[PDB]
Amino acid sequence: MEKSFVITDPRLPDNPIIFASDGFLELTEYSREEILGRNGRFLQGPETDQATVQKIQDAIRDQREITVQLINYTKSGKKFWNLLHLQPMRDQKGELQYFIGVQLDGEFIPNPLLGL
Ligand SMILES: Cc1cc2nc3c(=O)[nH]c(=O)nc-3n(C[C@H](O)[C@H](O)[C@H](O)COP(=O)(O)O)c2cc1C
Ligand SMILES: [Cl-]
Ligand SMILES: [Co+2]
Ligand SMILES: [Mg+2]
Repeated sequence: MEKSFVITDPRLPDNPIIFASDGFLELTEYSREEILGRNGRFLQGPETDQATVQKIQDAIRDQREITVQLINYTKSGKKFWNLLHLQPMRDQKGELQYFIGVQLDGEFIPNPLLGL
């Protein structure tokens, strides 16, 4: 598929998605009109490890890059493992301007090892 990614605007409330790539539409099954303006957490669901979600929340707070592997769900409810790479984007003034999150679909690290 084409690269899956979204770009959020942390200068707006709760880091809304302001751009979603064609690859993200394909991976997630959502239309661009269903995605724009919401927070990336909408892909989570019952099996998502809340401890991983907290690591993401702390990375966003600290404006630090992180990679995690977590369960996400397509529009039709299909589970997928998401190796999610989040990167803060700063402008030439040193100010946070975006986050970008790149999704790679696959159980890259086996779940028995992820669990620790
Ligand atoms: C650019 C960007 C992309 C994100 N993409 C995803 C994603 O693909 N899947 C997901 O589960 N969370 C994704 N998130 C994480 C959530 O948006 C959120 O930061 C996380 O769930 C932690 O915050 P919370 O505890 O308030 O939900 C993304 C966040 C950012 C900033
Ligand atoms: Cl966020
Ligand atoms: Co591809
Ligand atoms: Mg939550």
